[PDB]
Amino acid sequence: ADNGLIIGIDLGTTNSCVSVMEGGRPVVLENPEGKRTTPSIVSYKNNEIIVGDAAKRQMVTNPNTIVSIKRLMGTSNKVKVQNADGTTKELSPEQVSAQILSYLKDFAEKKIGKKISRAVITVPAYFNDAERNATKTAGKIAGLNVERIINEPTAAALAYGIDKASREMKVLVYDLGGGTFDVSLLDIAEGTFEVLATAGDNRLGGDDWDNKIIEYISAYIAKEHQGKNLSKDKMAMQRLKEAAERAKIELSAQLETIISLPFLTVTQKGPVNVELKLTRAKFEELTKPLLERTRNPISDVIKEAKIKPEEINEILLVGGSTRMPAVQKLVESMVPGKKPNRSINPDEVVAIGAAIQGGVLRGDLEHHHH
Repeated sequence: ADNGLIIGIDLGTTNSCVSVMEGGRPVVLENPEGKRTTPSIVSYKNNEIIVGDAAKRQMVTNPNTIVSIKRLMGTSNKVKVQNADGTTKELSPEQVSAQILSYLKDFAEKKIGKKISRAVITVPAYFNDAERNATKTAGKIAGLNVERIINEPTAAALAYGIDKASREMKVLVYDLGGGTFDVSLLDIAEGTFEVLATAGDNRLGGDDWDNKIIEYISAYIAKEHQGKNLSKDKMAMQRLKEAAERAKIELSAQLETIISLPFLTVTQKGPVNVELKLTRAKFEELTKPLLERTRNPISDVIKEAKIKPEEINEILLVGGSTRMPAVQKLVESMVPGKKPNRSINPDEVVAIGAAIQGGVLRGDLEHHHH
């Protein structure tokens, strides 16, 4: 019976984001640790479910941490967590996904100062009915009336206002997430979106670029400390993953970065301190195979849609890793003449679009001009 706000949620494989319309503009809401996105990670302890940044950090000590649950959505697969009494609890992807949604909902309410019971949740364009219905159910479990499930590339196009275009547009969306890569071709006409073709690689994402930096640091460690290998040291590995992420981010702004890992372990010889330079050129060399794998899905969607690349009017970049300068160059190489758009934060653009759709569903005509 609610006529209230409809939040927009990007429930990603790797990270999630929540946005809402406020005074005729979409606003991205920060979680309680001040972050505009939240890891799509849930961990389990006795009488306690931990979501987001904290669950990620506690991975070192908690083997009952569930990552990438989106990959199982729409399946009858279960995940297992081990209770302290030695018994096993089976969880559905819906139940785990609901914990993520519940967390987003809870902090959004505290931000907005209002109870929230309505959402738009985004999904990949290739999701079938089972996968869509699983997402709806996760929403229902979290106490959300899921007003609409919309496609992630469609949400991105909504954020850029492409539905308002004066002519029919074909739009390419290049979506490089944390663990998956997706390409979509949309046709937008008379205000409605049609997915013409999709392609991708579900085992290619930003994490893979990070992993090359982890490998690079690990090679250096072995070379400088007589073959020393920390692959089994979970806290060391967590710090290397964190260091790799930071390095990658800095190399999107600068031509070099310093990886700094004081006191990474202690051997019989003494503390191990890593201080290591990585150039953008070397980072690009190490990861060129990953980047080149993004080329083939673009050619595939163009082929499938039966268009010439000149028929693509507009390109959207989605996913934080699209900030890498080498990604921009690749995409430009494949769609000559066109600017890869990332002026809306690619980490946030899908949730923003979902929030816009929420305002539309609510018939909210409040504008910043009023």
